[PDB]
Amino acid sequence: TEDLKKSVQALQNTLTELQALQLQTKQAHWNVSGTLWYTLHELLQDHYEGISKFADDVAERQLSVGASSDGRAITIVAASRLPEIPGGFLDDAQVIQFFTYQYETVGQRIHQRVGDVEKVDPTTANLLQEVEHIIEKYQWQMRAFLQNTPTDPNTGFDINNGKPV
Amino acid sequence: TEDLKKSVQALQNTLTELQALQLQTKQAHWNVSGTLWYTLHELLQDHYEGISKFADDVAERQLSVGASSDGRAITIVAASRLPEIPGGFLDDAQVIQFFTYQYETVGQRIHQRVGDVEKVDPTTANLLQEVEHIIEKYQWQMRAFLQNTPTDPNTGFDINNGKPV
Amino acid sequence: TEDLKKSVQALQNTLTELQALQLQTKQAHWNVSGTLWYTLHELLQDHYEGISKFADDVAERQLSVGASSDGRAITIVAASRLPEIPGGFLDDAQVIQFFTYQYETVGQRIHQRVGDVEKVDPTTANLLQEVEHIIEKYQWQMRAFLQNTPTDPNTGFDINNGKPV
Amino acid sequence: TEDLKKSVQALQNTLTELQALQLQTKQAHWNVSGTLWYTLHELLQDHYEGISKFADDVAERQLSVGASSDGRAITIVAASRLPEIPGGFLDDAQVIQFFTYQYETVGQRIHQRVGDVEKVDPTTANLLQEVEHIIEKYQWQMRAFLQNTPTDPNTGFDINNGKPV
Amino acid sequence: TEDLKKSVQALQNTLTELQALQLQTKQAHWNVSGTLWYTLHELLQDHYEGISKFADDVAERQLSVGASSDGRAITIVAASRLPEIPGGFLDDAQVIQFFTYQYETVGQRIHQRVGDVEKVDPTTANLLQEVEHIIEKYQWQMRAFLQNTPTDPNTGFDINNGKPV
Amino acid sequence: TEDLKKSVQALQNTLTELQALQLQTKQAHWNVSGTLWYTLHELLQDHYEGISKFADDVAERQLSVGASSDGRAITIVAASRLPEIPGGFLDDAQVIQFFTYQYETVGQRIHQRVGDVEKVDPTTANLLQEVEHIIEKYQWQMRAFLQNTPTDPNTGFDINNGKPV
Amino acid sequence: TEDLKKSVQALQNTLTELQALQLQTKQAHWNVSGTLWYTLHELLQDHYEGISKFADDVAERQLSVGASSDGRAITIVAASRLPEIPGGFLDDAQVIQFFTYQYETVGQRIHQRVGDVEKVDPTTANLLQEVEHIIEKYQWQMRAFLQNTPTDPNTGFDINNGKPV
Amino acid sequence: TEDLKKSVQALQNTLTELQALQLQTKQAHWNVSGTLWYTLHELLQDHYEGISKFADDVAERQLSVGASSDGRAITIVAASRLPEIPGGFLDDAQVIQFFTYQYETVGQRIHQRVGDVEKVDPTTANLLQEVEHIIEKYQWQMRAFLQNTPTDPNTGFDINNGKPV
Amino acid sequence: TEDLKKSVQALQNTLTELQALQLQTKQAHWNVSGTLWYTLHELLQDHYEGISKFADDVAERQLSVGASSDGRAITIVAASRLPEIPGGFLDDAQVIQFFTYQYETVGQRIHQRVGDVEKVDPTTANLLQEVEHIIEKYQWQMRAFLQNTPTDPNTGFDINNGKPV
Amino acid sequence: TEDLKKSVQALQNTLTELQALQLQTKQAHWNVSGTLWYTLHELLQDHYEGISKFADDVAERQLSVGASSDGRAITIVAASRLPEIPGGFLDDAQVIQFFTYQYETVGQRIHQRVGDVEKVDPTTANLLQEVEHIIEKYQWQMRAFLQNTPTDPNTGFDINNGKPV
Amino acid sequence: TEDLKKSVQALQNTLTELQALQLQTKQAHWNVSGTLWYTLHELLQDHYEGISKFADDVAERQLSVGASSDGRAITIVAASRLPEIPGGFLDDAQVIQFFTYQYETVGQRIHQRVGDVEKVDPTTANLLQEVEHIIEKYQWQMRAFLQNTPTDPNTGFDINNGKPV
Amino acid sequence: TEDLKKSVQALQNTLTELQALQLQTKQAHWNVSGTLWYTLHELLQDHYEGISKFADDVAERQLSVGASSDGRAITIVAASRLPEIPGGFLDDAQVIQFFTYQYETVGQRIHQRVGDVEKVDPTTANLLQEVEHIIEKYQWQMRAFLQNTPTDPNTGFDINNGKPV
Ligand SMILES: [Ca+2]
Ligand SMILES: [Ca+2]
Ligand SMILES: [Ca+2]
Ligand SMILES: [Ca+2]
Ligand SMILES: [Ca+2]
Ligand SMILES: [Ca+2]
Ligand SMILES: [Ca+2]
Ligand SMILES: [Ca+2]
Ligand SMILES: [Ca+2]
Ligand SMILES: [Ca+2]
Ligand SMILES: [Ca+2]
Ligand SMILES: [Ca+2]
Ligand SMILES: [Ca+2]
Ligand SMILES: [Ca+2]
Ligand SMILES: [Ca+2]
Ligand SMILES: [Ca+2]
Ligand SMILES: [Ca+2]
Ligand SMILES: [Ca+2]
Ligand SMILES: [Ca+2]
Ligand SMILES: [Ca+2]
Ligand SMILES: [Ca+2]
Ligand SMILES: [Ca+2]
Ligand SMILES: [Ca+2]
Ligand SMILES: [Ca+2]
Ligand SMILES: [Fe+3]
Ligand SMILES: [Fe+3]
Ligand SMILES: [Fe+3]
Ligand SMILES: [Fe+3]
Ligand SMILES: [Fe+3]
Ligand SMILES: [Fe+3]
Ligand SMILES: [Fe+3]
Ligand SMILES: [Fe+3]
Ligand SMILES: [Fe+3]
Ligand SMILES: [Fe+3]
Ligand SMILES: [Fe+3]
Ligand SMILES: [Fe+3]
Ligand SMILES: [Fe+3]
Ligand SMILES: [Fe+3]
Ligand SMILES: [Fe+3]
Ligand SMILES: [Fe+3]
Ligand SMILES: [Fe+3]
Ligand SMILES: [Fe+3]
Ligand SMILES: [Fe+3]
Ligand SMILES: [Fe+3]
Ligand SMILES: [Fe+3]
Ligand SMILES: [Fe+3]
Ligand SMILES: [Fe+3]
Ligand SMILES: [Fe+3]
Ligand SMILES: [Fe+3]
Ligand SMILES: [Fe+3]
Ligand SMILES: [Fe+3]
Ligand SMILES: [Fe+3]
Ligand SMILES: [Fe+3]
Ligand SMILES: [Fe+3]
Ligand SMILES: [Fe+3]
Ligand SMILES: [Fe+3]
Repeated sequence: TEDLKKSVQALQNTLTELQALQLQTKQAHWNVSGTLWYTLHELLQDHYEGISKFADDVAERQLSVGASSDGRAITIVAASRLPEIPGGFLDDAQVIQFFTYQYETVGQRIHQRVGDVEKVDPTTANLLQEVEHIIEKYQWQMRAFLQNTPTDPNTGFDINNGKPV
Repeated sequence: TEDLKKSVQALQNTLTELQALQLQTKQAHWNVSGTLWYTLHELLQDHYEGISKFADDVAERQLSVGASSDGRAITIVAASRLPEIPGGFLDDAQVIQFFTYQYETVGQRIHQRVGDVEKVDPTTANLLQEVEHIIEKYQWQMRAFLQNTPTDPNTGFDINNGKPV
Repeated sequence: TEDLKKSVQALQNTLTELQALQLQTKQAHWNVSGTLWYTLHELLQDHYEGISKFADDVAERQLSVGASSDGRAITIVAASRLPEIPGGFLDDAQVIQFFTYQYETVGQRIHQRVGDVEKVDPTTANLLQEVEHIIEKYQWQMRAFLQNTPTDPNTGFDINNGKPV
Repeated sequence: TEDLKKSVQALQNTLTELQALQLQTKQAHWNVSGTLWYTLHELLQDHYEGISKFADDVAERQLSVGASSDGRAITIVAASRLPEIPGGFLDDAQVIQFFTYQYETVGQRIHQRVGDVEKVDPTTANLLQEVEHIIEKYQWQMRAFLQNTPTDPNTGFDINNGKPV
Repeated sequence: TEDLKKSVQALQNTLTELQALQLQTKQAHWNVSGTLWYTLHELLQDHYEGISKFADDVAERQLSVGASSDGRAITIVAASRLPEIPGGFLDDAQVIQFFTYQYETVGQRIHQRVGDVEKVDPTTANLLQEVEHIIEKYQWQMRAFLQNTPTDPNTGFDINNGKPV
Repeated sequence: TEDLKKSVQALQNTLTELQALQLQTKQAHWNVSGTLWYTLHELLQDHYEGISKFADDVAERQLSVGASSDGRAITIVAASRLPEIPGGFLDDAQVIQFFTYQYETVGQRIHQRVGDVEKVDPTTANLLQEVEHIIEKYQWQMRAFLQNTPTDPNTGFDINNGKPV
Repeated sequence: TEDLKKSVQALQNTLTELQALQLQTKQAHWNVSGTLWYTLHELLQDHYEGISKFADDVAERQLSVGASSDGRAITIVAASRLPEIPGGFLDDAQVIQFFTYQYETVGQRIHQRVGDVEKVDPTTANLLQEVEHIIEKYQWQMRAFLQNTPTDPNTGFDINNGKPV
Repeated sequence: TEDLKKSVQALQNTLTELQALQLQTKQAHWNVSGTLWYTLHELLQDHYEGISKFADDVAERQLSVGASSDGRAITIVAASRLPEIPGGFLDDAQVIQFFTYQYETVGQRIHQRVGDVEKVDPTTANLLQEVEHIIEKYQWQMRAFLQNTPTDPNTGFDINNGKPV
Repeated sequence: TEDLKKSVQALQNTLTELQALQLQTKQAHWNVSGTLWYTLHELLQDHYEGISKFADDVAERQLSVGASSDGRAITIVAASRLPEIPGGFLDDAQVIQFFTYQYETVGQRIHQRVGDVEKVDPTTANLLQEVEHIIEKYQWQMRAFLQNTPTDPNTGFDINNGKPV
Repeated sequence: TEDLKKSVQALQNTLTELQALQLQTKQAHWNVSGTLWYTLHELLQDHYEGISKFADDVAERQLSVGASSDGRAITIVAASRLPEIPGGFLDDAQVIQFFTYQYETVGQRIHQRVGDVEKVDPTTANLLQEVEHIIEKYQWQMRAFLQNTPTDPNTGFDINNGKPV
Repeated sequence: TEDLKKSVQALQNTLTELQALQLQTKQAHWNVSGTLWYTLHELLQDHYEGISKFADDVAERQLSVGASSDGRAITIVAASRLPEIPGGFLDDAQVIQFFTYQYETVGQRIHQRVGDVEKVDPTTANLLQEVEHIIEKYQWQMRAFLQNTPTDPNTGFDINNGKPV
Repeated sequence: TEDLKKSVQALQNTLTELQALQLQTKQAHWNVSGTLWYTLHELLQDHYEGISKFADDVAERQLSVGASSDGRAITIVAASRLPEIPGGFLDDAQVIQFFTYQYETVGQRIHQRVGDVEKVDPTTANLLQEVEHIIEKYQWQMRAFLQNTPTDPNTGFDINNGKPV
């Protein structure tokens, strides 16, 4: 009977993480500030759209394997497992640092769910692989702002008041 | 100095209410069940899209009058003022009853914010009028399922196991 | 000289009937109530669009055969030949019953106009056949809500307060 | 209790006037004749589309504030308050004169409804302002054919058989 | 064996007439002059597109009933049966007069072909009815510039140097 | 040599099942009757389109691994393994019951084919997982009409003449 | 009472023939081989789309005149009246030969149904004429690959291993 | 008589300010230089499009209330009331500073015009509120590049040669 | 060093002339009056769009050859070389006369710039040829309203109060 | 005065050649037969569209330099200078041979017109270069069917009854 | 540490193979000759687009797992492992033979990479499965030109100068 | 005979340079890092698309003048004449510096080819002018990141670790 239970756990846990990212990307989209604010405003809206699409796919896969989906605000708050994004005006370097970490953590967790369910539910595993793909792409897109190169360490001093990020 | 403060209060309070409706319409979209489940699945997705558009407009009007916007999950939970939507599978008659009440309550509250800010911030008042317009349309769209007519009281007995809703 | 006169009579009579259906479908679209209100709201808007397209085609065919077209409100009222749709909130079962009858009556009348003009004006007859096609499709779409089947008479008791429609 | 009553009166009266304009613009579209017939055929179809959109918005605002909407042909005829458009072939100069007057009269009446309801129903007032905007634009578009200029009074003699319009 | 022969004759004769109209509408589109030049430039391009579509449909119906289609320039010139459009700059009133006559003549000829083939080839008759429909609409669109009305004979004096057309 | 043979068997068996569903969804689309007829008409057309897309993908994957694809009507009839849909007018409750069962059975069979071929042909397994995903979504969409909830068992009595489905 | 019976017979017989062509064109689309395989792959997909559209129109015309439509696989097999398309890889010359014959036979049969029903049901006759039009166009499109010309008999030897087709 | 005069003054003054912004945003779009040049190139083109749309709406509202609109270059130069944008290559930090100030000043002036005309011309007031909305959004979009945050003052030193902006 | 200088002079001079035409076409679009007002309203908006596109292309070609572009309002006023368009309501005949002259003058000037730069900067010459093409097309489109024909001198008396233009 | 005369001669001569190609490509499109009939049907429709676009551009450039354009059928026949395309069914190899020659001849003639007018009318020369570009591309597209390669002379024996083309 | 190393090796090796196919399909697209040149021109452009899409996806998956991507021309040349496509004009039969082999070889190599990485990186394995799917489809599309059938071996003699391919 | 030879040399040399830029822009798109990585990612994709379009146009112009086109990877490597882009992660300042130089060099070389061929092949010269236009625009778009202004030298210190670029 832990067939359905394992699939549900992986889908529901991924759903809540995506919804948390939905609210955080949108929050950063509105409030990000600094040299890169508009670049990140646009980039975060793209991430928001991709995350939102997969949140709907994950929720409906849960209904498809026969379980209701819990997307309520109390459930997002109850099932954090990750830091909250600060309120107020948000600096561009802070947004980059925040999602570099958040996307990496979410991607790692999905990666393990994939292995957990691939035996009993390869079609769910397939969907979670597609979520992992996009979250890891988004992680790269945040990582690349500070990626070291042969000619420049890209410390971020220029977007962080002269101090490395 | 309560110029900005009055506008911010009206915008932020509306923003949180819209985000609460975002999560509730999406929750009902996934989990609604019964004779009208597909009708409501489609209708709730339309509401979700309209609510989501105005949530972004409200948040950016707040940035435009010079204040950050708080769209975090903890803030949605902290600033409820309305019932939560039940978890689990949701009956069509329950969804109709829930949003008939929720949209009416949200619309009434926006209606009062409009009067509060129209003197100091008519452009914000204009945006909140547009939000009120759509929320009240959505209220009608839920109300109409049970609207009494000369030939039929439309008690809802047929979607509520033989009992009036 | 009754060449033009026969064509004009068939086109003008069809034009007025289409315009009457335009106003009735739109009236039902706004005011329909009950379990099927949203289903019928959507369906009636589709009918409205198809009826409106053919009303313009019929009027311009009348101009093309050399006669002015009378689409005035007084002419719609003067040339009824069919019941009026009730005012006020309209029950879903009442809307279905109303258009099941109205579309059947309009279709039968167009069907006879086709035979009347096919000899002297086959191109007008061709247009009226296309109108008959769509009106008869719409009749089916209303009829199907109450169509008897081997497993269920579909009396409509569920959308008509427990009583067969 | 005259809250709803004042809003309903303003919405319903505007709805009937828009529907009257719907039928008149379409009638003029089919039957207009003369040098400017095609120019006006195209222009009147644009007006028809804008008027039709606002007729639906007005009717659904009426449902949104809790009242049924009366869009029946008998109601258009009963609630005239304006001249009827002539039947038969219509001269271009006659169409221009007719709508120059009709749009001005309708716009003035909406303008007063706006003031009547802005206190109790600013969101309805907002919609009626948008209707007033388009009707007054359309009035200009008809007025401009005969607008006096420094170099030419534009009497219309050229579209009215040598006589000023 | 005169089954195919009757269909071919009707299709080929219609094809050549459409191709003649193709070249004449395009010629008038480029060279028309006067007050209505731009109105007619646009209108004639619309006619050109509709005529061109039916020319392809007629030619392929001929291939479908098993005969090659002759759309060569020498065949258009050889099979005139109608006046040629003048070269040089063309006055707006001259273009209106020309196509009022040409479309009427072409429409009458198609009308008779329809009756000739409807017994042996109703599907070809159906296509020729659709051609007749559009040609007669185009005739109206040219006729309407000079259509007499109760208030104005619309003699065309204003587009023809003070003289009735 | 049973590499190709195992892949072919899984692809061909899935192809025939999809084609059977193609014809059954289309049959139900035309003939469904009752309160939910239009809801199901629309929903079944969506299913038809998704099933049709995957039928083409499955057939071309079979050609891609080097085998011809058998999509003939005799093969659909020969390779049933599932009930036939009744002829005649079909009740809405009967359609829901029929596809709830059919989609579940087809999904289970695809699920096992996935495991059978994932070792020798993971790319075919990947395609069959995508088919399983959509069939299981469609199963949910039919299941949800009768899904039990805390407030309502949703027996279907209202769409099945007073009797539970 | 043989009014409905004659229309039903013509519509149902045409429906089954179209559905048979649906499956055969799709089968040929997947499996066709040789020099012209890709040309025919594309062409057959176009035919498939046109045939599929008319199959839906025919089925819904049957519902519109008040009869259920039988589109089940057993009915396609039971009501053959035409050869089956071979299974396995299909040569380009074989596909051309097959549909040249099949489309001609189907077109001839529809042609007679048109005459049978035109008196009692001209609107159905109109639809069947449109089906005949497209089937006869498709016949030409297959015929043209082997059409004799003054300079070349087009025997097909080049697509049929040196032997005339 | 100062009804029209007050509306005209508010519309014309807004029109000239929008046209001045049109030319300045386009000038900055072409000539902006530095780290943010491409970000601002894109952003300024978006502003240009929104400003251009409202310039046309304002001018046509002026025609709609019965007055000609003055959009000539001499009038833009004559009615400055704001600094001119420098010629030559423009630094990104200079563009941000320039429009942060310009949009704030224009927004404040429109805000007062709204109050001036809302009594006599609420529909004009409504349009000017929509202009104020977009100008204030654009002000935020320029302001955000230098917005102070808890972790970073965003002095702009990085886009202004090491010196705070 | 007069390589860049010759290209810059030709590009900048063309840019200013296009921007002057931008403002003049838009001014005429809003204020044109008389029989042809709507025809010219539409035509002038098309010209405005084409002129605006080439203004951006010319400005960016200037940046591409390494020089900043001066599109400021003071520069348009300073670099007139052509008459200003009158303010106030503008008669249709006056607009036609104005742009007939203005487009001819601008086209002639561009024509000479092309020859000046074709040796040192053929790619700039290529762009200026494309500008010349469109300006000369627009000149024709204004010229054609008064173009003499064999049957009618088209004096414009009908759009100019009985007097030749 | 031979400025205009040289431009007119080059434009008019090109216009007539394009119109001749219009009719010939369309004739070949309908009547082409053989193995490549459908390939050429599609390709010739693409050529037809490109040729038709440039025919309109050439004619309007003629109006733009101040001369009427002669696109009449008699002028196409009078100004041949090239062979006529045969009537009747046309073999694929014959169509390829025909346009290989025709496009080469037309391209060579345009090429010389370009040099003739480039001094006095570089903008016309620019347009004729664009026509030459497309005609020479089309020549390649016909040439390539018989282009010799290291491994195959591509004699065309397979599309020409065993004989080299 | 060979986690990343195994994924990188599989992604980079696939990337280089796709880029090699990009250049080869484009080369064949331009230079292919013979009876099938246009068929292959079109087909190869479709392959080019699909290959190009997956090349970008593979490169960005490499960035997503934390490694730079090497898409330089020297790397394509250095990492051949497959024959080069001949220069000069290319015969249709040669292109078919070339890609039949090349796509098969590339597909086999991707197939093995999938198994190599599926344990440590199932999301990368998922992407490589999608690449394998399209490459194997393209292989079929080239294979089908010479696929043996019961009625015809399809030796290719007709596209290869009388000799089997 | 050096007619074709001069055109071929100019086209082929331009083709190879464009293909080299294709691979370099795509390489920079994937691997660029630092503050401007996303700005350049987007900008480089736009350049890639424009370069790719002109590469196809240049190759097909070569086929149109009768010569095969060499777009093979070995030819790109053999015909360098320009530096290679570094492998590995690429800093934003390095990408800007690289393409500022590369686009300038390519543009200068095309500029000379234009003069070389304009006499014998003005249509090829026309195409190469269009390539020069876009390459020089792209050069500006890279140059502008470091363009000196009156208020800021834009040394790039902020994107290059504190050191001028
Ligand atoms: Ca770093
Ligand atoms: Ca910062
Ligand atoms: Ca009730
Ligand atoms: Ca229920
Ligand atoms: Ca019943
Ligand atoms: Ca009811
Ligand atoms: Ca006047
Ligand atoms: Ca008149
Ligand atoms: Ca008259
Ligand atoms: Ca005239
Ligand atoms: Ca149940
Ligand atoms: Ca039922
Ligand atoms: Ca033959
Ligand atoms: Ca063969
Ligand atoms: Ca700051
Ligand atoms: Ca700077
Ligand atoms: Ca004149
Ligand atoms: Ca005038
Ligand atoms: Ca050869
Ligand atoms: Ca042949
Ligand atoms: Ca073979
Ligand atoms: Ca060959
Ligand atoms: Ca610098
Ligand atoms: Ca850097
Ligand atoms: Fe959903
Ligand atoms: Fe999988
Ligand atoms: Fe936003
Ligand atoms: Fe307001
Ligand atoms: Fe508003
Ligand atoms: Fe508004
Ligand atoms: Fe119309
Ligand atoms: Fe007919
Ligand atoms: Fe018909
Ligand atoms: Fe028809
Ligand atoms: Fe509506
Ligand atoms: Fe308001
Ligand atoms: Fe065609
Ligand atoms: Fe018929
Ligand atoms: Fe397919
Ligand atoms: Fe997989
Ligand atoms: Fe259907
Ligand atoms: Fe008929
Ligand atoms: Fe405008
Ligand atoms: Fe307002
Ligand atoms: Fe630009
Ligand atoms: Fe040039
Ligand atoms: Fe044109
Ligand atoms: Fe040139
Ligand atoms: Fe050019
Ligand atoms: Fe060009
Ligand atoms: Fe990319
Ligand atoms: Fe997988
Ligand atoms: Fe997958
Ligand atoms: Fe997938
Ligand atoms: Fe290409
Ligand atoms: Fe040139």
